Amino acid sequence: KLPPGWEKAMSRSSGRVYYFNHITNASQWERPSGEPARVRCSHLLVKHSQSRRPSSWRQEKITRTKEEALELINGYIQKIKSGEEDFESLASQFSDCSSAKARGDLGAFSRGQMQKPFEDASFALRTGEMSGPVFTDSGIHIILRTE
Ligand SMILES: OCc1cccc2c1OCCO2
Repeated sequence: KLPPGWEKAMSRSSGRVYYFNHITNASQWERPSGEPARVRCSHLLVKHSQSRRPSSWRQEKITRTKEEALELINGYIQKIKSGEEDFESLASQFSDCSSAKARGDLGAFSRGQMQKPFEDASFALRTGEMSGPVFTDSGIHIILRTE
């Protein structure tokens, strides 16, 4: 019926149907639209105390909990979706990945090079699409597929 990994859901607060993708954790009101050797993605990483390496250019010792990291991620997604902030701007300022210096761009990559949840979300995103919170051993990601 729907592209890879989409399902119908129902808003608890409005009662209006929406669509959820269980690979990217994206959610939207519209019915989803419509695989390549490679995709190009940017990301914004929020690390937490259980991250593989709980350290970053922003903080020598990352101590926030994983729940706290998810709330930060959720807040960034809200401002990106409202257009109050750009993905690139928030990634430059707040991504715990040193790709913050490149507005979060990771360049292009094939299957097998990234952590599997990141890879699966990246390849399930349509070009221009953004993920919801994506969990890996690094932390929690917002992923933007640029190519
Ligand atoms: O293009 C990606 C990139 C750009 C700049 C810095 C980076 C980085 O990847 C992770 C390591 O730090």
